[PDB]
Amino acid sequence: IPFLDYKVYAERIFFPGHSPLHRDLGVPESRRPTVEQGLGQLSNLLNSKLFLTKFIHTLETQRTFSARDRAYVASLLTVALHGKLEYFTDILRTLLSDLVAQYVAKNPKLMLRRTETVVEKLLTNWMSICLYTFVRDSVGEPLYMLFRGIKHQVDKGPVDSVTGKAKYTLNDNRLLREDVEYRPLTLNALLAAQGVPVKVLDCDTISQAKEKMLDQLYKGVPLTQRPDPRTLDVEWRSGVAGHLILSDEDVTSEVQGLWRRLNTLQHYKVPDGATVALVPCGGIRPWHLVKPSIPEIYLTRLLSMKGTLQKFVDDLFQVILSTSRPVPLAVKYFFDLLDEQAQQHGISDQDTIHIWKTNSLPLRFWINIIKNPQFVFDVQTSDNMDAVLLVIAQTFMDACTLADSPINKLLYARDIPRYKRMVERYYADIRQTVPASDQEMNSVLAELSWNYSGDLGARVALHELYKYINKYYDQIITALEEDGTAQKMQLGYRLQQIAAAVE
Repeated sequence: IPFLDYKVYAERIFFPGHSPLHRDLGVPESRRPTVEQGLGQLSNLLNSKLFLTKFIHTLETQRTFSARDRAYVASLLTVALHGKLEYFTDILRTLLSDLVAQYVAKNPKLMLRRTETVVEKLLTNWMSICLYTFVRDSVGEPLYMLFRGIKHQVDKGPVDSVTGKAKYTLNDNRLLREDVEYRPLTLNALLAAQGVPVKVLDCDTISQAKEKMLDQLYKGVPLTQRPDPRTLDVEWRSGVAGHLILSDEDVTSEVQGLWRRLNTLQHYKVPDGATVALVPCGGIRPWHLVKPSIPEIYLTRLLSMKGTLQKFVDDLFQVILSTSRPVPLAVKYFFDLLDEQAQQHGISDQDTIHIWKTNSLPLRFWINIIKNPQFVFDVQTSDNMDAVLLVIAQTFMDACTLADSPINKLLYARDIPRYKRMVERYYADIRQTVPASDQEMNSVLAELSWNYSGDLGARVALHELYKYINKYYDQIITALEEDGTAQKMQLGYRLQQIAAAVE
Protein backbone atom coordinates (compact mmCIF):
# COMPACT_ATOMS: atom_id res chain seq x y z
CA ILE A 1 0.00 0.00 0.00
CA PRO A 2 1.65 3.24 -1.19
CA PHE A 3 0.87 5.40 1.89
CA LEU A 4 1.95 9.01 1.75
CA ASP A 5 4.35 10.14 4.50
CA TYR A 6 2.58 12.34 7.06
CA LYS A 7 4.19 15.52 5.68
CA VAL A 8 2.81 15.00 2.14
CA TYR A 9 -0.62 13.85 3.44
CA ALA A 10 -0.73 17.08 5.52
CA GLU A 11 0.46 19.44 2.77
CA ARG A 12 -2.19 18.04 0.41
CA ILE A 13 -5.08 18.30 2.90
CA PHE A 14 -3.96 21.68 4.26
CA PHE A 15 -3.47 23.17 0.78
CA PRO A 16 -5.85 21.25 -1.55
CA GLY A 17 -6.14 23.96 -4.23
CA HIS A 18 -2.46 23.61 -5.21
CA SER A 19 2.58 23.10 -1.84
CA PRO A 20 2.83 26.90 -1.54
CA LEU A 21 5.35 26.61 1.32
CA HIS A 22 7.80 24.80 -0.97
CA ARG A 23 9.31 28.07 -2.23
CA ASP A 24 12.30 30.31 -1.60
CA LEU A 25 11.56 33.19 0.83
CA GLY A 26 12.42 35.55 -2.04
CA VAL A 27 14.06 37.92 0.46
CA PRO A 28 17.37 39.54 -0.54
CA GLU A 29 20.48 37.98 1.01
CA SER A 30 21.33 41.13 3.05
CA ARG A 31 17.82 41.27 4.60
CA ARG A 32 17.40 37.53 5.33
CA PRO A 33 18.62 37.29 8.99
CA THR A 34 16.62 40.38 9.97
CA VAL A 35 13.50 39.17 8.23
CA GLU A 36 13.90 35.68 9.78
CA GLN A 37 14.50 37.28 13.19
CA GLY A 38 11.13 39.02 12.67
CA LEU A 39 9.52 35.75 11.58
CA GLY A 40 10.82 34.22 14.84
CA GLN A 41 9.16 36.96 16.88
CA LEU A 42 5.89 36.56 14.93
CA SER A 43 6.03 32.88 15.89
CA ASN A 44 6.37 34.03 19.54
CA LEU A 45 3.49 36.49 19.11
CA LEU A 46 1.27 33.71 17.71
CA ASN A 47 1.58 32.00 21.18
CA SER A 48 -0.38 34.79 22.81
CA LYS A 49 -3.94 33.53 22.84
CA LEU A 50 -5.15 37.14 22.91
CA PHE A 51 -3.13 38.20 19.90
CA LEU A 52 -4.10 35.11 17.88
CA THR A 53 -7.85 35.31 18.55
CA LYS A 54 -7.80 39.11 17.80
CA PHE A 55 -5.77 38.46 14.64
CA ILE A 56 -8.24 35.78 13.38
CA HIS A 57 -11.31 37.92 14.25
CA THR A 58 -9.92 41.12 12.65
CA LEU A 59 -8.98 39.36 9.41
CA GLU A 60 -12.44 37.72 9.16
CA THR A 61 -14.10 41.16 9.62
CA GLN A 62 -12.36 42.32 6.42
CA ARG A 63 -14.69 42.00 3.43
CA THR A 64 -11.77 41.50 1.06
CA PHE A 65 -10.77 38.48 3.24
CA SER A 66 -12.20 35.64 1.17
CA ALA A 67 -13.08 32.01 1.79
CA ARG A 68 -9.87 30.92 0.03
CA ASP A 69 -8.02 33.44 2.32
CA ARG A 70 -9.68 32.08 5.48
CA ALA A 71 -8.93 28.48 4.64
CA TYR A 72 -5.35 29.33 3.60
CA VAL A 73 -4.66 31.37 6.76
CA ALA A 74 -6.10 28.46 8.84
CA SER A 75 -3.55 26.12 7.26
CA LEU A 76 -0.67 28.59 7.66
CA LEU A 77 -1.56 28.79 11.35
CA THR A 78 -1.75 24.98 11.56
CA VAL A 79 1.75 24.59 10.12
CA ALA A 80 3.11 27.47 12.28
CA LEU A 81 1.55 25.96 15.47
CA HIS A 82 2.16 22.26 14.68
CA GLY A 83 4.91 22.03 17.33
CA LYS A 84 2.31 23.13 19.93
CA LEU A 85 -0.81 21.05 19.21
CA GLU A 86 -2.17 21.35 22.77
CA TYR A 87 -2.27 25.15 22.34
CA PHE A 88 -3.65 24.78 18.79
CA THR A 89 -6.38 22.57 20.30
CA ASP A 90 -7.09 25.18 22.96
CA ILE A 91 -7.46 27.80 20.23
CA LEU A 92 -9.84 25.49 18.31
CA ARG A 93 -11.84 24.87 21.49
CA THR A 94 -12.31 28.64 22.12
CA LEU A 95 -13.32 29.36 18.52
CA LEU A 96 -15.76 26.42 18.60
CA SER A 97 -17.25 27.81 21.83
CA ASP A 98 -17.84 31.23 20.15
CA LEU A 99 -19.20 29.55 17.01
CA VAL A 100 -21.78 27.67 19.09
CA ALA A 101 -22.92 30.82 20.94
CA GLN A 102 -23.21 32.56 17.58
CA TYR A 103 -25.15 29.70 15.92
CA VAL A 104 -27.50 29.12 18.88
CA ALA A 105 -28.81 32.65 18.24
CA LYS A 106 -29.25 31.84 14.49
CA ASN A 107 -30.04 28.29 13.27
CA PRO A 108 -27.61 25.92 15.08
CA LYS A 109 -28.36 23.20 12.47
CA LEU A 110 -26.37 25.22 9.89
CA MET A 111 -23.19 25.22 11.90
CA LEU A 112 -19.99 23.80 10.38
CA ARG A 113 -21.75 23.19 7.01
CA ARG A 114 -18.83 24.47 4.89
CA THR A 115 -15.12 25.07 4.82
CA GLU A 116 -15.15 28.80 4.32
CA THR A 117 -14.21 30.17 7.71
CA VAL A 118 -10.96 29.86 9.66
CA VAL A 119 -12.57 27.75 12.43
CA GLU A 120 -14.12 25.34 9.89
CA LYS A 121 -10.70 24.85 8.29
CA LEU A 122 -8.85 24.59 11.65
CA LEU A 123 -11.23 21.68 12.47
CA THR A 124 -10.63 19.88 9.15
CA ASN A 125 -6.89 20.19 9.75
CA TRP A 126 -7.23 19.06 13.38
CA MET A 127 -9.22 15.95 12.46
CA SER A 128 -6.71 15.20 9.66
CA ILE A 129 -3.73 15.49 12.02
CA CYS A 130 -5.29 13.36 14.75
CA LEU A 131 -6.63 10.65 12.44
CA TYR A 132 -3.52 10.18 10.30
CA THR A 133 -2.40 6.97 12.04
CA PHE A 134 -5.94 5.63 12.25
CA VAL A 135 -6.07 5.83 8.43
CA ARG A 136 -2.58 4.35 8.38
CA ASP A 137 -3.70 1.56 10.73
CA SER A 138 -7.26 0.72 9.79
CA VAL A 139 -8.97 2.77 7.04
CA GLY A 140 -6.04 2.70 4.54
CA GLU A 141 -6.38 -0.97 3.73
CA PRO A 142 -10.09 -0.93 2.65
CA LEU A 143 -9.81 2.58 1.13
CA TYR A 144 -6.93 1.35 -1.10
CA MET A 145 -8.68 -1.88 -1.95
CA LEU A 146 -11.56 0.26 -3.22
CA PHE A 147 -9.20 2.50 -5.21
CA ARG A 148 -7.55 -0.53 -6.80
CA GLY A 149 -10.91 -2.24 -7.43
CA ILE A 150 -12.30 0.82 -9.22
CA LYS A 151 -9.03 1.11 -11.15
CA HIS A 152 -9.01 -2.52 -12.35
CA GLN A 153 -12.68 -2.52 -13.40
CA VAL A 154 -12.32 0.71 -15.40
CA ASP A 155 -9.03 -0.45 -17.08
CA LYS A 156 -10.93 -3.56 -18.29
CA GLY A 157 -13.15 -1.41 -20.56
CA PRO A 158 -12.96 1.58 -23.00
CA VAL A 159 -12.10 5.02 -21.59
CA ASP A 160 -12.43 7.94 -24.01
CA SER A 161 -9.35 10.13 -23.47
CA VAL A 162 -11.01 13.18 -25.03
CA THR A 163 -14.54 13.06 -23.49
CA GLY A 164 -13.43 11.11 -20.35
CA LYS A 165 -16.37 8.70 -20.77
CA ALA A 166 -16.14 5.09 -19.66
CA LYS A 167 -17.78 1.71 -20.25
CA TYR A 168 -17.61 0.99 -16.51
CA THR A 169 -18.77 3.82 -14.24
CA LEU A 170 -21.26 4.90 -11.53
CA ASN A 171 -22.23 8.21 -13.11
CA ASP A 172 -24.58 7.98 -16.08
CA ASN A 173 -23.05 11.23 -17.47
CA ARG A 174 -19.67 9.51 -17.71
CA LEU A 175 -21.33 6.41 -19.15
CA LEU A 176 -20.15 5.61 -22.65
CA ARG A 177 -23.77 5.02 -23.84
CA GLU A 178 -22.78 4.15 -27.39
CA ASP A 179 -21.80 0.50 -26.90
CA VAL A 180 -18.40 0.85 -28.65
CA GLU A 181 -16.41 -2.32 -29.34
CA TYR A 182 -12.86 -3.44 -28.58
CA ARG A 183 -10.34 -6.27 -28.12
CA PRO A 184 -8.43 -7.02 -24.94
CA LEU A 185 -4.66 -7.22 -25.56
CA THR A 186 -1.66 -8.22 -23.46
CA LEU A 187 1.72 -6.75 -24.37
CA ASN A 188 5.27 -7.78 -23.57
CA ALA A 189 6.55 -4.57 -21.93
CA LEU A 190 10.22 -3.51 -21.79
CA LEU A 191 11.93 -0.45 -20.23
CA ALA A 192 14.72 0.53 -22.67
CA ALA A 193 16.77 -5.49 -20.12
CA GLN A 194 13.94 -8.08 -19.64
CA GLY A 195 10.19 -7.96 -20.46
CA VAL A 196 7.21 -7.54 -18.02
CA PRO A 197 3.64 -8.16 -19.36
CA VAL A 198 0.79 -5.58 -19.55
CA LYS A 199 -3.00 -6.02 -19.82
CA VAL A 200 -3.99 -3.19 -22.21
CA LEU A 201 -6.90 -2.76 -24.69
CA ASP A 202 -6.69 -2.14 -28.47
CA CYS A 203 -8.91 0.99 -28.23
CA ASP A 204 -6.43 2.63 -25.83
CA THR A 205 -4.61 5.69 -27.10
CA ILE A 206 -0.82 5.45 -27.06
CA SER A 207 -0.89 7.75 -23.99
CA GLN A 208 -3.43 5.54 -22.18
CA ALA A 209 -1.35 2.45 -23.05
CA LYS A 210 1.88 4.12 -21.86
CA GLU A 211 0.25 4.75 -18.42
CA LYS A 212 -0.92 1.15 -18.13
CA MET A 213 2.65 0.14 -19.11
CA LEU A 214 4.37 2.44 -16.56
CA ASP A 215 2.15 1.06 -13.76
CA GLN A 216 3.44 -2.51 -14.27
CA LEU A 217 6.96 -1.45 -15.27
CA TYR A 218 7.12 0.49 -11.98
CA LYS A 219 4.83 -1.83 -9.94
CA GLY A 220 6.32 -1.02 -6.50
CA VAL A 221 7.73 2.47 -7.14
CA PRO A 222 6.26 5.77 -5.80
CA LEU A 223 4.92 8.22 -8.48
CA THR A 224 7.29 10.92 -7.19
CA GLN A 225 10.12 8.42 -7.89
CA ARG A 226 9.01 7.89 -11.51
CA PRO A 227 9.93 9.69 -14.69
CA ASP A 228 7.54 12.14 -16.32
CA PRO A 229 5.50 10.17 -18.96
CA ARG A 230 6.38 12.94 -21.42
CA THR A 231 10.09 12.07 -21.12
CA LEU A 232 9.44 8.55 -22.56
CA ASP A 233 8.40 7.53 -26.12
CA VAL A 234 6.60 4.23 -26.85
CA GLU A 235 8.51 1.88 -29.21
CA TRP A 236 6.86 -1.13 -30.91
CA ARG A 237 9.57 -3.67 -31.78
CA SER A 238 8.60 -6.51 -34.10
CA GLY A 239 11.47 -8.84 -35.01
CA VAL A 240 12.02 -8.51 -38.77
CA ALA A 241 10.56 -5.03 -39.40
CA GLY A 242 11.86 -1.80 -37.85
CA HIS A 243 11.38 -0.39 -34.39
CA LEU A 244 8.29 1.86 -34.59
CA ILE A 245 7.73 4.86 -32.31
CA LEU A 246 4.02 5.07 -31.53
CA SER A 247 2.15 8.26 -30.64
CA ASP A 248 -1.32 9.82 -30.26
CA GLU A 249 -0.71 12.07 -33.22
CA ASP A 250 1.61 11.48 -36.17
CA VAL A 251 1.58 11.34 -39.96
CA THR A 252 -0.58 8.18 -39.83
CA SER A 253 -3.36 9.73 -37.70
CA GLU A 254 -6.84 9.67 -39.29
CA VAL A 255 -8.26 13.11 -40.05
CA GLN A 256 -11.57 14.00 -41.72
CA GLY A 257 -12.77 17.60 -42.03
CA LEU A 258 -11.95 19.44 -38.82
CA TRP A 259 -11.77 16.16 -36.81
CA ARG A 260 -8.54 14.32 -36.00
CA ARG A 261 -8.65 10.91 -34.29
CA LEU A 262 -6.24 10.00 -31.48
CA ASN A 263 -4.03 7.07 -32.51
CA THR A 264 -4.85 3.86 -30.67
CA LEU A 265 -3.14 0.47 -30.48
CA GLN A 266 -5.81 -0.83 -32.91
CA HIS A 267 -4.92 2.00 -35.30
CA TYR A 268 -1.33 0.67 -35.74
CA LYS A 269 -2.57 -3.01 -35.71
CA VAL A 270 -0.32 -3.78 -32.72
CA PRO A 271 -0.88 -7.50 -32.18
CA ASP A 272 -1.58 -9.38 -28.91
CA GLY A 273 1.69 -10.27 -27.14
CA ALA A 274 3.67 -7.61 -29.04
CA THR A 275 6.94 -6.19 -27.68
CA VAL A 276 6.47 -2.48 -26.85
CA ALA A 277 9.39 -0.73 -25.11
CA LEU A 278 9.58 2.61 -23.25
CA VAL A 279 12.49 4.74 -24.42
CA PRO A 280 13.56 8.39 -23.86
CA CYS A 281 13.35 11.28 -26.37
CA GLY A 282 -5.84 25.01 -36.04
CA GLY A 283 -9.52 24.46 -35.19
CA ILE A 284 -9.10 20.70 -35.74
CA ARG A 285 -10.79 18.90 -32.88
CA PRO A 286 -9.40 15.67 -31.42
CA TRP A 287 -11.72 12.68 -30.93
CA HIS A 288 -10.95 9.14 -29.72
CA LEU A 289 -13.86 6.64 -29.47
CA VAL A 290 -16.99 8.82 -29.97
CA LYS A 291 -17.12 12.56 -30.79
CA PRO A 292 -18.40 15.06 -28.16
CA SER A 293 -22.09 16.08 -28.58
CA ILE A 294 -32.18 6.17 -17.84
CA PRO A 295 -32.74 3.07 -20.05
CA GLU A 296 -32.61 -0.42 -18.52
CA ILE A 297 -29.48 -0.93 -20.65
CA TYR A 298 -27.67 1.97 -18.90
CA LEU A 299 -29.02 1.49 -15.34
CA THR A 300 -28.02 -2.17 -15.59
CA ARG A 301 -24.53 -1.09 -16.61
CA LEU A 302 -24.33 1.19 -13.57
CA LEU A 303 -25.76 -1.35 -11.07
CA SER A 304 -23.35 -4.01 -12.35
CA MET A 305 -20.56 -1.52 -11.44
CA LYS A 306 -22.21 -0.78 -8.07
CA GLY A 307 -22.70 -4.53 -7.47
CA THR A 308 -19.09 -5.38 -8.36
CA LEU A 309 -17.69 -2.67 -6.00
CA GLN A 310 -20.11 -3.19 -3.04
CA LYS A 311 -17.88 -5.44 -0.91
CA PHE A 312 -15.17 -2.76 -1.15
CA VAL A 313 -17.65 -0.02 -0.21
CA ASP A 314 -19.21 -2.01 2.68
CA ASP A 315 -15.78 -2.87 4.05
CA LEU A 316 -14.72 0.79 3.98
CA PHE A 317 -17.90 2.23 5.50
CA GLN A 318 -17.90 -0.58 8.12
CA VAL A 319 -14.35 0.38 9.25
CA ILE A 320 -14.95 4.16 9.34
CA LEU A 321 -18.12 3.76 11.44
CA SER A 322 -17.16 0.54 13.37
CA THR A 323 -18.10 0.10 17.04
CA SER A 324 -15.87 -3.01 17.31
CA ARG A 325 -12.60 -1.03 17.69
CA PRO A 326 -11.36 1.43 20.20
CA VAL A 327 -12.54 4.88 19.28
CA PRO A 328 -9.62 7.27 18.51
CA LEU A 329 -9.32 9.52 21.59
CA ALA A 330 -9.49 12.69 19.52
CA VAL A 331 -12.90 11.69 18.12
CA LYS A 332 -14.23 10.92 21.64
CA TYR A 333 -12.69 14.11 22.92
CA PHE A 334 -14.24 16.23 20.19
CA PHE A 335 -17.68 14.59 20.19
CA ASP A 336 -17.87 15.00 23.98
CA LEU A 337 -16.82 18.62 23.52
CA LEU A 338 -19.75 19.00 21.09
CA ASP A 339 -22.11 17.29 23.63
CA GLU A 340 -20.91 19.73 26.38
CA GLN A 341 -21.39 22.74 24.13
CA ALA A 342 -24.90 21.53 23.29
CA GLN A 343 -25.76 21.16 26.96
CA GLN A 344 -24.44 24.59 27.97
CA HIS A 345 -26.72 26.33 25.48
CA GLY A 346 -29.71 24.15 26.33
CA ILE A 347 -29.77 22.31 22.99
CA SER A 348 -31.71 19.14 23.75
CA ASP A 349 -32.31 18.46 20.07
CA GLN A 350 -30.41 15.34 19.03
CA ASP A 351 -30.87 16.11 15.30
CA THR A 352 -28.83 19.33 15.80
CA ILE A 353 -26.10 17.48 17.74
CA HIS A 354 -26.14 14.68 15.10
CA ILE A 355 -25.71 17.40 12.43
CA TRP A 356 -22.81 19.03 14.35
CA LYS A 357 -20.98 15.68 14.56
CA THR A 358 -21.53 14.87 10.86
CA ASN A 359 -20.18 18.30 9.99
CA SER A 360 -17.18 17.90 12.28
CA LEU A 361 -15.95 14.49 11.03
CA PRO A 362 -17.74 12.44 8.30
CA LEU A 363 -18.62 15.38 6.04
CA ARG A 364 -15.36 17.16 6.78
CA PHE A 365 -12.68 14.41 6.95
CA TRP A 366 -13.97 11.06 5.71
CA ILE A 367 -15.80 12.41 2.66
CA ASN A 368 -12.58 14.32 1.77
CA ILE A 369 -10.48 11.17 1.90
CA ILE A 370 -13.03 9.18 -0.12
CA LYS A 371 -13.17 11.79 -2.88
CA ASN A 372 -9.39 12.42 -2.80
CA PRO A 373 -7.43 9.17 -2.49
CA GLN A 374 -4.31 11.14 -3.40
CA PHE A 375 -4.47 12.79 0.09
CA VAL A 376 -3.52 9.41 1.50
CA PHE A 377 -1.81 7.41 -1.25
CA ASP A 378 0.96 8.13 -3.62
CA VAL A 379 -1.36 7.45 -6.56
CA GLN A 380 -2.78 9.38 -9.46
CA THR A 381 -6.46 9.55 -10.11
CA SER A 382 -8.53 10.09 -13.27
CA ASP A 383 -11.69 12.06 -14.04
CA ASN A 384 -13.70 8.83 -14.09
CA MET A 385 -12.15 7.43 -10.89
CA ASP A 386 -13.08 10.84 -9.38
CA ALA A 387 -16.66 10.59 -10.70
CA VAL A 388 -16.99 7.05 -9.26
CA LEU A 389 -15.59 8.02 -5.84
CA LEU A 390 -17.89 11.05 -5.84
CA VAL A 391 -20.99 8.82 -6.08
CA ILE A 392 -19.73 6.65 -3.19
CA ALA A 393 -18.87 9.85 -1.25
CA GLN A 394 -22.40 11.20 -1.90
CA THR A 395 -23.79 7.90 -0.62
CA PHE A 396 -21.67 8.36 2.52
CA MET A 397 -22.97 11.92 2.93
CA ASP A 398 -26.54 10.59 2.60
CA ALA A 399 -25.81 8.03 5.39
CA CYS A 400 -24.92 10.95 7.75
CA THR A 401 -27.90 13.10 6.75
CA LEU A 402 -31.35 12.98 8.38
CA ALA A 403 -33.52 13.94 5.37
CA ASP A 404 -35.38 10.83 4.10
CA SER A 405 -33.09 11.98 -8.31
CA PRO A 406 -29.24 11.99 -8.06
CA ILE A 407 -27.72 8.74 -9.34
CA ASN A 408 -26.06 7.83 -6.04
CA LYS A 409 -29.57 7.71 -4.51
CA LEU A 410 -30.73 5.36 -7.29
CA LEU A 411 -27.79 2.97 -7.10
CA TYR A 412 -27.65 2.96 -3.27
CA ALA A 413 -31.43 3.08 -2.51
CA ARG A 414 -31.19 -0.18 -0.57
CA ASP A 415 -27.97 0.60 1.25
CA ILE A 416 -28.40 4.23 2.49
CA PRO A 417 -31.06 3.48 5.17
CA ARG A 418 -28.75 0.79 6.52
CA TYR A 419 -25.62 2.98 6.57
CA LYS A 420 -27.74 5.59 8.51
CA ARG A 421 -28.24 3.03 11.27
CA MET A 422 -24.49 2.45 11.31
CA VAL A 423 -23.95 6.25 11.70
CA GLU A 424 -26.54 6.43 14.51
CA ARG A 425 -24.85 3.51 16.42
CA TYR A 426 -21.47 5.16 15.83
CA TYR A 427 -22.33 8.51 17.52
CA ALA A 428 -24.02 6.50 20.29
CA ASP A 429 -20.94 4.25 20.86
CA ILE A 430 -18.71 7.28 21.00
CA ARG A 431 -20.94 9.04 23.57
CA GLN A 432 -21.08 5.89 25.70
CA THR A 433 -17.34 4.96 25.62
CA VAL A 434 -14.90 5.89 28.42
CA PRO A 435 -13.90 9.53 28.04
CA ALA A 436 -10.45 10.92 27.28
CA SER A 437 -8.81 12.65 30.27
CA ASP A 438 -7.04 15.94 29.59
CA GLN A 439 -3.66 14.36 30.40
CA GLU A 440 -4.35 11.50 27.95
CA MET A 441 -5.41 14.03 25.29
CA ASN A 442 -2.42 16.34 25.87
CA SER A 443 -0.02 13.36 25.66
CA VAL A 444 -1.60 12.32 22.38
CA LEU A 445 -1.43 15.96 21.18
CA ALA A 446 2.25 16.27 22.24
CA GLU A 447 3.31 13.06 20.39
CA LEU A 448 1.50 14.27 17.23
CA SER A 449 3.84 17.39 17.34
CA TRP A 450 7.01 15.28 16.67
CA ASN A 451 6.02 11.78 15.43
CA TYR A 452 6.95 12.38 11.73
CA SER A 453 9.91 13.44 9.59
CA GLY A 454 10.11 16.47 7.34
CA ASP A 455 9.27 20.16 7.46
CA LEU A 456 5.71 21.29 6.94
CA GLY A 457 7.11 24.74 5.90
CA ALA A 458 6.78 26.87 9.10
CA ARG A 459 9.36 29.43 8.04
CA VAL A 460 7.51 30.12 4.78
CA ALA A 461 4.06 29.89 6.55
CA LEU A 462 5.22 32.57 8.95
CA HIS A 463 6.23 34.73 5.98
CA GLU A 464 2.89 34.05 4.33
CA LEU A 465 1.04 35.06 7.49
CA TYR A 466 3.10 38.23 7.55
CA LYS A 467 1.78 39.13 4.04
CA TYR A 468 -1.69 39.15 5.56
CA ILE A 469 -0.45 41.25 8.49
CA ASN A 470 1.01 43.75 5.92
CA LYS A 471 -2.24 43.80 3.82
CA TYR A 472 -4.43 44.58 6.86
CA TYR A 473 -1.78 46.20 9.00
CA ASP A 474 -3.74 49.29 10.09
CA GLN A 475 -6.87 47.25 10.81
CA ILE A 476 -5.00 44.79 13.09
CA ILE A 477 -3.13 47.52 14.95
CA THR A 478 -6.36 49.57 15.40
CA ALA A 479 -7.98 46.35 16.69
CA LEU A 480 -5.24 45.55 19.29
CA GLU A 481 -5.00 49.25 20.32
CA GLU A 482 -8.77 49.42 21.07
CA ASP A 483 -8.30 46.49 23.53
CA GLY A 484 -7.19 46.68 27.17
CA THR A 485 -4.86 43.74 27.80
CA ALA A 486 -3.54 43.99 24.23
CA GLN A 487 -2.26 47.49 25.12
CA LYS A 488 -1.25 46.24 28.60
CA MET A 489 0.67 43.28 27.07
CA GLN A 490 2.12 45.57 24.32
CA LEU A 491 0.70 43.44 21.50
CA GLY A 492 0.30 46.48 19.23
CA TYR A 493 3.91 47.48 19.82
CA ARG A 494 5.24 43.94 19.26
CA LEU A 495 3.56 43.64 15.85
CA GLN A 496 5.04 47.07 14.99
CA GLN A 497 8.51 45.75 15.87
CA ILE A 498 7.96 42.58 13.81
CA ALA A 499 6.83 44.65 10.78
CA ALA A 500 9.85 46.98 11.30
CA ALA A 501 12.14 43.92 11.15
CA VAL A 502 10.43 42.25 8.21
CA GLU A 503 10.52 45.50 6.08
